Amino acid sequence: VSQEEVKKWAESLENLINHECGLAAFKAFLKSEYSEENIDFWISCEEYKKIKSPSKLSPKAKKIYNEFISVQATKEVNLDSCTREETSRNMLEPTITCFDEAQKKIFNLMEKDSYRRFLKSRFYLDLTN
Repeated sequence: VSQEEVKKWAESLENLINHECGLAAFKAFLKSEYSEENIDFWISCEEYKKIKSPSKLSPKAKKIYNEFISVQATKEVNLDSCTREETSRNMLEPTITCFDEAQKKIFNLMEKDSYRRFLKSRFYLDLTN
């Protein structure tokens, strides 16, 4: 990783997740905190963010909601107690902003802890000696 990209990681979460090595390092970092379900959820959210037809969001929303947001889901995603209800409420009116609120929490979740850890992580320090 060039010194130019690591500095960007300190300027915005998107740079860290938008870099080929940041993704690999970020995905590996999630494994350290076992938060890899978040990137899988992010990938599902991206597909959700690309579908602009509210008639197609319902089908996948229930599958994603039932899989990642079901309280009995084996790999529940770490989110606040109110965000999960919001996705369930989107069932009545599925919109493109239904998973945006959850995606925002994933960004804030890793940005609040992963970023601070990334700057102090051994991989980052190795890249930033």
